[PDB]
Amino acid sequence: VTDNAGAVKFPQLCKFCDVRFSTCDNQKSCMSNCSITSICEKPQEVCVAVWRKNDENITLETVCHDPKLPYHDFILEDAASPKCIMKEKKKPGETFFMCSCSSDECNDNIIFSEEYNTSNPD
Repeated sequence: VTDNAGAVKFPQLCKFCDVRFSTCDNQKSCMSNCSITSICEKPQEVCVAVWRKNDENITLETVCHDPKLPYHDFILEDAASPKCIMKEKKKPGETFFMCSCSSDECNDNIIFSEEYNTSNPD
């Protein structure tokens, strides 16, 4: 089975759970629990994911968006990356994590180590 409808006449596909609770605690390869695949409304739009711990609650929101528009008063530009490369973001009063990629199913698994901790730290 393939993830493409045919040659390449379809828009980008991605996970779209909207606001959902999550148990992603430490960084380094986390995971989302929704399994809902949705197609991006436009080819220019990418896959943006955000994990936020509010005191005693963790939540991950996932939705397609255009990398040319700012988000939360910030300019989005890590979407060109095929996989999550942005490493956590400091929100005043909150720990907001930034992450945007342009690959089909890219929000089901989040990457917070590039080489998946290949360094093998002790």
